[PDB]
This record gives sequence, C-alpha cells and structure tokens, in this order.
Amino acid sequence: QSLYREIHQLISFKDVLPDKNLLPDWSSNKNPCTFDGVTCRDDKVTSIDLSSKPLNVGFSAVSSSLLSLTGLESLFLSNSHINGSVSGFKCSASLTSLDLSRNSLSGPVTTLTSLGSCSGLKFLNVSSNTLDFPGKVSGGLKLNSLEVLDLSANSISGANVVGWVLSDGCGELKHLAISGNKISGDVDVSRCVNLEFLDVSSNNFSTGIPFLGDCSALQHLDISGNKLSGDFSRAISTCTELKLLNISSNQFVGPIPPLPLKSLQYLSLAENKFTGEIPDFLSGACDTLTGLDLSGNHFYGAVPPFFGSCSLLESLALSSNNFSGELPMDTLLKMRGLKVLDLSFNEFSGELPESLTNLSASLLTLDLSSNNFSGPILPNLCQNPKNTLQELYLQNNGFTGKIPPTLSNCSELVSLHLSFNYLSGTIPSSLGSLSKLRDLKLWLNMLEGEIPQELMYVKTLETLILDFNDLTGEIPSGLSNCTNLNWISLSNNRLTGEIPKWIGRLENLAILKLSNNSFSGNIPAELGDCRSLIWLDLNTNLFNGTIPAAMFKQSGKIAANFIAGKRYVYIKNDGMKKECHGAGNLLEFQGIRSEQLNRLSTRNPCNITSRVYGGHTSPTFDNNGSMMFLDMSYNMLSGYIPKEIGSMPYLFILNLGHNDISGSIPDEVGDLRGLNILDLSSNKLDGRIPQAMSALTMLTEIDLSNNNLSGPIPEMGQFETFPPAKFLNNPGLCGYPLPRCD
Ligand SMILES: *[C@@H]1O[C@H](CO)[C@@H](O[C@@H]2O[C@H](CO)[C@@H](O[C@@H]3O[C@H](CO)[C@@H](O)[C@H](O[C@H]4O[C@H](CO)[C@@H](O)[C@H](O)[C@@H]4O)[C@@H]3O)[C@H](O)[C@H]2NC(C)=O)[C@H](O)[C@H]1NC(C)=O
Ligand SMILES: *[C@@H]1O[C@H](CO)[C@@H](O[C@@H]2O[C@H](CO)[C@@H](O[C@@H]3O[C@H](CO)[C@@H](O)[C@H](O)[C@@H]3O)[C@H](O)[C@H]2NC(C)=O)[C@H](O)[C@H]1NC(C)=O
Ligand SMILES: *[C@@H]1O[C@H](CO)[C@@H](O[C@@H]2O[C@H](CO)[C@@H](O[C@@H]3O[C@H](CO)[C@@H](O)[C@H](O)[C@@H]3O)[C@H](O)[C@H]2NC(C)=O)[C@H](O)[C@H]1NC(C)=O
Ligand SMILES: *[C@@H]1O[C@H](CO)[C@@H](O[C@@H]2O[C@H](CO)[C@@H](O[C@@H]3O[C@H](CO)[C@@H](O)[C@H](O)[C@@H]3O)[C@H](O)[C@H]2NC(C)=O)[C@H](O)[C@H]1NC(C)=O
Ligand SMILES: *[C@@H]1O[C@H](CO[C@@H]2O[C@@H](C)[C@@H](O)[C@@H](O)[C@@H]2O)[C@@H](O[C@@H]2O[C@H](CO)[C@@H](O)[C@H](O)[C@H]2NC(C)=O)[C@H](O)[C@H]1NC(C)=O
Ligand SMILES: CC(C)[C@@H](C)[C@@H](O)[C@H](O)[C@@H](C)[C@H]1CC[C@H]2[C@@H]3COC(=O)[C@H]4C[C@H](O)[C@H](O)C[C@]4(C)[C@H]3CC[C@]12C
Ligand SMILES: *[C@@H]1O[C@H](CO)[C@@H](O[C@@H]2O[C@H](CO)[C@@H](O)[C@H](O)[C@H]2NC(C)=O)[C@H](O)[C@H]1NC(C)=O
Ligand SMILES: *[C@@H]1O[C@H](CO)[C@@H](O[C@@H]2O[C@H](CO)[C@@H](O)[C@H](O)[C@H]2NC(C)=O)[C@H](O)[C@H]1NC(C)=O
Ligand SMILES: *[C@@H]1O[C@H](CO)[C@@H](O[C@@H]2O[C@H](CO)[C@@H](O)[C@H](O)[C@H]2NC(C)=O)[C@H](O)[C@H]1NC(C)=O
Ligand SMILES: *[C@@H]1O[C@H](CO)[C@@H](O[C@@H]2O[C@H](CO)[C@@H](O)[C@H](O)[C@H]2NC(C)=O)[C@H](O)[C@H]1NC(C)=O
Ligand SMILES: *[C@@H]1O[C@H](CO)[C@@H](O)[C@H](O)[C@H]1NC(C)=O
Ligand SMILES: *[C@@H]1O[C@H](CO)[C@@H](O)[C@H](O)[C@H]1NC(C)=O
Repeated sequence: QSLYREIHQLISFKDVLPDKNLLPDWSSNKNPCTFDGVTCRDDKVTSIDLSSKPLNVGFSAVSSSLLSLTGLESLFLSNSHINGSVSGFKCSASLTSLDLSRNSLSGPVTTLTSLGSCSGLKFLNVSSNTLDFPGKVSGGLKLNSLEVLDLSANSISGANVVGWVLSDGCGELKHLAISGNKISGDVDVSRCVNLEFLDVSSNNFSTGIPFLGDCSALQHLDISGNKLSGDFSRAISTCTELKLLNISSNQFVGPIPPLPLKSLQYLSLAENKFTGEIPDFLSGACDTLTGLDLSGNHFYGAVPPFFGSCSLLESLALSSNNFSGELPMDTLLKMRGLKVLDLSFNEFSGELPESLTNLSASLLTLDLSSNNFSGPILPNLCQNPKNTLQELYLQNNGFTGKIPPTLSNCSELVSLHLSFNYLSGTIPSSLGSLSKLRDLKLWLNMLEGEIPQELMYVKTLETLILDFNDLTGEIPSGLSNCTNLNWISLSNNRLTGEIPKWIGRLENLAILKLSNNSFSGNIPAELGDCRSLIWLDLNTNLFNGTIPAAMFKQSGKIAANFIAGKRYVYIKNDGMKKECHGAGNLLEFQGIRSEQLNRLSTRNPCNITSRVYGGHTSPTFDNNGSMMFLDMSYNMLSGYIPKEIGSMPYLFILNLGHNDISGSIPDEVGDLRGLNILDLSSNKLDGRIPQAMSALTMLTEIDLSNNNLSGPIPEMGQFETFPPAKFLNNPGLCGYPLPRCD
C-alpha cells in the first residue's frame, strides 16, 4: 500500500470530477508529492489544498477518496463546489483539520456528528454552507475533541442550538464561531474553560446575555448584530483577559456600564440606544485601547480630556450622536497613533483650531462631516510634509471661504468631500496635483469660476459632483483623460457650451446629470458609445436638434458594477410647482444629513418636502443591462422619436416633456416592460397611442398631455387608472378617462 494506495486514492478522486482538467498534473504512475495542491513531508502526503477549484462533486466522493488517505493531516476544500451532505466513513486518525467552507453542504447540522470517526479532528470549518437545524433539538454535536469550530453563515434557525453544539462537552474548545445564522435562545459557554473566541454575532438572540462562567481565557467576544437588551456588564465582569468586545447593533440602552479594561484593545458599542456622556472611568483602558467605536447612539457632551493617555488609539469613531463643543484638539494631538478620526453627525461647533496640521501626518481618515462647525478650511492644512491623509470629509457644516489650494499637499488624498457648506471662490487648479484622488464632491456651495482644466492630470478620478454652485464656462476638454470616471453631475449651474463628443471615450461613465444649466447643441450620438451609462439627466437646458437613434446601441450589452455601493438620494419632482422641472434629481449623499436638504430651498423651487428617496446604490442587473434613467425635458428638441427608444428593457423612467418633438409615438414603447414613469407632454406628437402600450404593467405615472395626438386610448393596460389631466389638450384623443369617441 503506502504509495500504491496514495496514488490510486487521489486519481480515483480526480476520475470522478466532471472536469478532470481541473487536476491536470495529477496522473497515474507519478508521485503525488509533485502534484499541485499537494503537500508532502518525507515523501508522504500530509495535506491537500484544492480550494477555489470548482470540483463539483458530492462529499461522498471526498470521504472515500481523500479523507480515508492514511496519514493525511489536513484537507482544504474551501469554495470547491462540493455539495451533498456528510455521512459515516473511515477517517484516518491523522486528520486534524478539515475546511469545507463556502460550499453547498446541506442537511441537518446533525450530519456533522459522523465526523467523530476522525478521532484526531481538531479544526472544522463548515461556514458559508446550507446546513439547517432539525425542527427539534436532540442529543448533541458530539465532536467534543474540537479546538476550533466555525458553523457561521449556514441556514441554522433554532433555539439552544449552542447548547446542542456543546452538550456532550467543550473542554477542548478554544474558538467557536456561529455568526450569520438565525439562532436564538441561551449561550452557556461556562463549561468551555479554554474558550478564547466566541462569535455569536448576526444571529437572532433576543433573551439574555451569554453566560461565561469564570471567563478565565476569553479574549474575543462578539455578540453584535442581535436584538439584545440586558446587563452584559454583569456577564463580562469576571472576564479578565478580554481584548475585543463587540456588542454593536443591538437594543442596549442607558449609560455606559462598568467594564474590564485591564487587557482591552478593541471596544464597540455602536448602533444601540446608549445615553449619557463618555464616562471618565474608561481612562483605565488607554493603556491598551487600539480601537473605539461609540457611533450611532444618543450620547452627548464633548470628547473628555483623558483621551490623551490613549496613546495607542488607532481609530476613534464617535459619529451619529449629540456631541458638541469646539474640536477638542488639545487632546487629539497626544494621540501619536491615531489613524482614523470620525466625529461626523454631531454638533461640534466653532472653527478649526490651527494646530490640526500636525495630526495630518499620522491620520489616514478625517471625518468632521454633518456637524455645526463654521469658519475657513484651514489653508495651512497638510503643511507637515509626508501628509498621509487619505480621506477628508467636511461636508454639511458652516464652513465659509475659498477652497484652500494647500489641499494639493495631501498627496495621498483619495476622497475630498466639502459639499453642503458656504464655500465661495473657484475650484483650485492644484487639485489636479492630487494624483490619487478618486472622489471630488463640492456640491451646494457658492463656488464661482470654471471647472479646472488641470483635472486632466488625475488618471484615477471616478466621481465629480459639483451641483448647486455658480460654475460657469464650458465643459473642460481635459476630462476626456479621466477614463475611469463613472459619475459626473453638474446640475443647477450656469455652464454653457455643448456636451463634448468625447463623452463616449468614458466606457466607465454610469451617471451624467446636467440639469438646469445653459448647455446647448444637438445631443451627441457619441453617448451611444458609453458602455456603462445607466443614468442620463439633461432636463431644463437649451439643447436642440433631433434625437440620435445612435445613443441607444449599448442597450442589451451593459454591465453596471463600478457604480454599486454609494449612498445617494433621489428627489422625485412633484407635479405641483410648475416652476420645478425634471422627473427627479439623483444626488450623491455620503455623510450629509437628510434633515439639511431644506438648504436647497433657496436654490431649487421643487417642493422636496414630499419626496426624498435614498439608500445605497444597488443596480438591478449585472450582465444584460440597459439604461435605467433618461430625462431630457424642458429643452428645444424636435423631430421624431427614434423607434430605438424602446430598446432599453431595464428602463424605469423616461421624460421627454416640454420640447418640440413630433411624429407618432413609436409602437416600441410597449416593449419597455420596466417602465414606471413616462412623460411626453408639451410636444407636437401626432398619431395614436399605440395599443402596444397596454402591455406596460408597471406604469405608475404617465403624461401625454399637450400634443397633436389623436384617436382612442388603449382600453387595456393601465390607461384607465390615470386621470384625464394626463391626456388633456389632445383634440383627437377620446376614450376613458376622456369622453367616449363620439
Ligand atoms: C472559515 O472559512 C471562512 C472562508 O474562508 C473564513 O472566513 C474568511 O476569512 C478570511 C480571513 O481568514 C477573510 O478574508 C480577509 O478579509 C479582510 C478584508 O475583509 C482582510 O483583512 C484579509 O486580507 C489580508 O490578507 C491578505 C492575504 O491573506 C493580504 O493580501 C491583505 O493585505 C490582508 O492582510 C482577508 O482577505 C474573509 O473575508 C472571510 N470570509 C469569507 C471569505 O466569506 C473563516 O475565517 C474561516 N474560519 C476559521 C476559524 O479559520
Ligand atoms: C427571532 O426570535 C424571535 C423571538 O425570539 C422570533 O419571533 C417569534 O417567532 C415565532 C415563530 O414563528 C412567532 O410565533 C408565531 O406567532 C404568531 C402569533 O404572534 C402565530 O400566528 C403563530 O402560530 C406562531 O406561533 C412569534 O410570534 C414571534 N414573536 C415575536 C416576533 O415577538 C423570530 O421569528 C425569530 N426570527 C426572526 C427572523 O426574527
Ligand atoms: C463589530 O460588529 C460590527 C457589526 O456586527 C461589524 O460590522 C459588520 O461587518 C460585517 C462583516 O464582518 C458586515 O457584513 C456584511 O454586510 C453587508 C450588509 O451591509 C452584507 O451584504 C454582507 O452579507 C455582510 O454580512 C456588516 O455589514 C457590518 N455591520 C455594520 C453595522 O457595519 C464589525 O466588523 C465588527 N468589528 C469587529 C472588530 O469585530
Ligand atoms: C435653476 O437654478 C437657479 C439658480 O439656483 C434657480 O433660481 C433660484 O431658485 C430659487 C428656488 O426658488 C429661488 O429662491 C427663492 O427666492 C425667493 C425670492 O428670491 C424666495 O421667496 C424663496 O423662498 C426662495 O428662496 C431663487 O430666488 C432663484 N433666483 C434666481 C435669481 O435665479 C432656479 O429656480 C432653478 N430652476 C430649477 C427648475 O431648479
Ligand atoms: C441649434 O442651435 C444652434 C445654436 O444656436 C444658438 O443657440 C440656440 C440654442 C438658440 O438659442 C439660437 O438662437 C442660438 O443662436 C444653431 O446653430 C446656429 O447657431 C448660430 C449662432 O450660434 C446661428 O446664427 C445659426 O443660424 C444657427 N443655425 C444654423 C443652421 O446655422 C442650430 O441651427 C440649431 N438647430 C439645429 C437643428 O442644429
Ligand atoms: C443606480 C443607483 C445610483 C440608484 C439610483 C438605483 O439603484 C436606485 O435604487 C433605484 C433602482 C431608485 C431611485 C429612485 C427610486 C424611484 C423614485 O421615484 C418614483 O417616483 C418611484 C415611483 C414608484 O414608486 C416606482 O416604485 C418607481 C420610482 C420611479 C422609484 C424607484 C427605485 C428608484 C429608481
Ligand atoms: C450537486 O451538484 C450537481 C451539479 O453541480 C447536481 O448534479 C446535476 O444535476 C443537474 C440537474 O438537472 C443535471 O443537469 C446535471 O447534469 C448534474 N450534474 C452532473 C450529472 O454532473 C447534483 O444533483 C447536486 N446534488 C447533490 C445532492 O449532489
Ligand atoms: C443635544 O442636541 C440639542 C438639540 O437636540 C442641543 O441643544 C442646543 O444646543 C445649542 C448649542 O449651542 C444651544 O445653544 C441651544 O440652546 C440648545 N437648545 C436648547 C433648546 O436649549 C444640545 O446642544 C445637545 N446637547 C449637548 C449636551 O451637547
Ligand atoms: C507642499 O507645500 C509646500 C509649501 O507650499 C510646497 O513647496 C513648494 O513647492 C513648489 C512646487 O512648485 C516649489 O516650486 C517651491 O520651491 C516649494 N517651496 C519652496 C520654499 O521652494 C510643496 O511643493 C508642496 N508639496 C506638494 C503639493 O506635494
Ligand atoms: C490628457 O489628454 C490629452 C488629450 O486630450 C493628451 O494628449 C496626448 O498627448 C500625447 C503626447 O503627450 C499623445 O501621444 C496622445 O495621443 C494625446 N492624447 C491622448 C488621449 O493620450 C494628454 O497627454 C493627456 N494627459 C495629460 C497628463 O494631460
Ligand atoms: C451652530 O452654529 C451657529 C452659528 O453658525 C450657532 O448659532 C449655533 O448655536 C451653533 N450650535 C448648534 C447646536 O447649531
Ligand atoms: C409642499 O409641501 C408641503 C409640506 O406640508 C405641502 O403641504 C404642500 O402642499 C406642498 N406644496 C406643493 C405646491 O406641492
């Protein structure tokens, strides 16, 4: 046996794969110690790693072939497209680690009890599978030799499952993760005297806090992501060695209870309902504290002063509370090690004390957004050379004055967010010297001047958001270089010129919003060479010419992906203030408060109060793909609607109102089976509403008023839902909701 067995066992596995090419250098009459994925010691196989290879075989193929291999010590099959479920099998006494994570194992978690045939198994990872819990609890896992067990991200829903895992003993257990399930009930790890790591986060625990007993070895405790309301302080009081405590995203209330700080490195109480003010007793942790997160509560007060002793604190998150007072920098500068600072969403007032520039060479993220500050953006900022700052967020404050050009000295800057302020002046050209910047956001300020040509010197830029400023001039040609741009927005400015034809060279452009400006010219067919475009808002401009049929070629071959994951707001235009134009205004909204959109009142006649949608971007498709949004109302368009208009299936919205468009509504509009909004009012359209539109099943708003249209209204579909107003000022038109055809 020995070799003969080793090779015949491995090739038998290979020979059951559906794609034997996945193990190309495995072969007969050749030593396995030369195989990719194999590890050998002294010419004997000791480990097999076939992770991230789509083997597409059942576990039964693994147990008989690989797990029975004599002398095998570890098997790694993570993300290897193994399905089926565990059953009994001869398991060599040498196997100590099995990793079956990110696979499709199924069935009750009681299947795992048969892994007890591996007398030496100490590390089991079956996370990110689909194991469920038998409706009823019974027996135990009965793998009481394990030191490490990860059951996370399965489909386990039940009560006292934790009790089940540990029923028959846990003396040896050192690491237990069960996050990402729907487990509820009680957690009693008091008999697991060696437990050092407990992750019961993102579960369905809503009763009591886990019982930890002596807690004489616990170093990592993560109970975040539940609905826990209780007295965790009592439960963790005896925990002498705790290094990390994450209780975020729960239902905890009240002031900060006492804690064991003698070894605490990370502490998060975020996303609860704690009240009060940072107690002084927390100073005892500054000897060891590396990360603090108090964000998302109801705390108040000012950054207490003892934080100077927190020399080790690498990150301070205090956002979304009721903190106040000038920047307590008298303390911050003592934080030699601080690298992330986040005071956003408080009421820290006053100006920026000039001594900030020192901390700009140790920090990597500075977030003062959505506060009450006022005063100039310190020009001397980033004077201390070797400025490592990567992100600057000062939006939604009371900051006034010119945009400092010194900001070009933060050579490592990747995101600059100064929106929602009262910043006057021009946009510094030195920002072009920010060779790594990806996000420039300065909308709703008082920024005069033209858009710097020097932005061509930024080969990384991705987003350029400058709405609601006093910008003037034309679109700088230099942006043809920013190949990676995916989100340009210049609305509510006084820009002029024409949409440059080189707009098509940006194969990453997903969003282009240019409303309430003084642009002009025929719309460019080149926009049809934008393979990422899903959002094109051109309303309230002076464009003219007819509509290029060629701007709809990419429909069907779009893949929107670069765009997903950014906080936004969509403001639906109410059909009330005729002074307000467009379907709606989509706007980036990272770090700004929804409660400050009223600042637009003096800049926009739209009654925003009614409609404000938001969230984080989540494109609907991935391949396939087509434009989702398309607004061009309140321009000087004319000619006939190209029948290519109806080639965008994922299209939600379509506004072509208040123009000079004629011809007959193409019968392709009925093909837009995702259409929720359709505006074509105030035009010169003739013909009949194509009965093909009766196939539109998702129309929530339609408007065809003020045209030369004639004939019947489709009695099928949704046209009977809509009111006469949406069909008025069309003499020939008849049919309910209009009068019957005489
Ligand atoms: C059970 O298996 C699962 C699935 O493998 C496993 O969960 C995964 O753990 C890894 C780390 O072990 C996670 O990936 C890490 O994630 C963060 C960013 O999210 C990074 O810190 C890590 O990158 C570091 O390491 C890289 C090389 O190793 C470096 O290039 C890099 O600079 C960083 O230093 C790393 O990517 C992963 O997200 C999870 N979850 C998944 C994949 O769903 C789990 O740990 C296993 N359990 C046990 C007990 O081993
Ligand atoms: C997370 O845990 C909570 C409580 O720990 C679970 O909520 C409870 O779920 C049960 C099981 O479905 C509900 O029972 C059902 O209730 C109604 C009457 O309320 C009745 O029609 C059914 O016969 C059934 O017994 C129970 O009401 C519910 N209790 C609550 C919400 O207070 C919850 O389901 C768990 N999972 C999730 C995903 O939240
Ligand atoms: C402390 O606890 C918090 C809350 O549990 C941890 O933040 C959480 O981090 C996880 C990944 O570890 C995030 O999960 C992912 O989230 C998205 C939803 O946005 C989802 O698509 C994925 O399925 C995935 O689960 C989770 O969002 C995030 N939660 C929050 C509120 O930010 C944090 O990492 C913990 N820190 C430590 C040091 O333990
Ligand atoms: C296109 O952009 C321009 C410039 O932002 C908008 O003009 C300005 O619009 C706002 C919104 O209504 C006006 O503010 C209002 O002013 C009056 C008195 O001035 C006051 O009673 C209201 O409470 C409100 O503050 C602003 O005056 C107005 N002025 C000028 C001179 O342009 C325009 O409305 C935008 N159009 C669209 C459709 O968004
Ligand atoms: C589209 O408009 C351009 C530009 O005209 C100017 O801007 C318009 C929005 C409108 O306000 C006009 O009164 C402006 O003059 C037209 O191109 C020429 O524009 C020049 C002035 O720049 C004018 O002397 C010419 O007569 C215009 N037209 C021609 C054929 O020479 C353009 O014609 C307009 N229409 C189309 C279909 O392109
Ligand atoms: C790509 C991303 C940057 C992001 C914009 C999208 O990913 C976003 O999520 C989408 C799919 C959102 C934004 C605005 C929302 C519309 C609100 O404006 C209405 O008036 C209603 C009317 C009606 O309620 C119907 O549901 C549709 C519609 C147009 C809403 C639909 C979903 C939205 C379209
Ligand atoms: C495990 O996964 C495989 C696919 O990876 C499943 O087998 C396939 O089942 C479909 C059903 O139509 C067939 O068309 C495929 O040809 C099958 N694959 C083959 C024969 O290689 C299998 O059913 C899954 N389930 C289990 C329990 O293993
Ligand atoms: C908590 O937020 C409240 C508002 O909800 C703040 O109240 C105002 O704070 C300013 C600060 O300059 C005072 O001038 C106002 O007088 C306060 N309002 C009232 C009605 O008195 C408050 O500052 C925050 N609380 C703390 C403790 O910082
Ligand atoms: C950081 O700021 C300093 C001071 O403003 C800059 O130093 C000057 O840089 C310019 C660049 O053209 C040189 O011509 C000057 O000679 C420099 N100073 C002196 C005294 O000669 C420095 O360039 C900035 N660094 C950046 C933006 O990376
Ligand atoms: C920015 O774009 C311009 C064109 O708009 C680039 O001009 C290039 O010049 C080089 C020689 O320096 C030529 O080989 C290229 O053909 C030109 N065009 C392109 C698209 O590369 C300019 O180099 C670009 N770069 C910067 C830093 O401005
Ligand atoms: C915010 O700043 C303004 C002046 O800009 C001041 O009147 C106000 O009291 C400050 N505090 C709050 C909580 O808004
Ligand atoms: C604007 O919003 C207010 C909020 O109360 C609403 O009552 C009012 O009718 C709206 N006005 C228009 C013109 O839409």
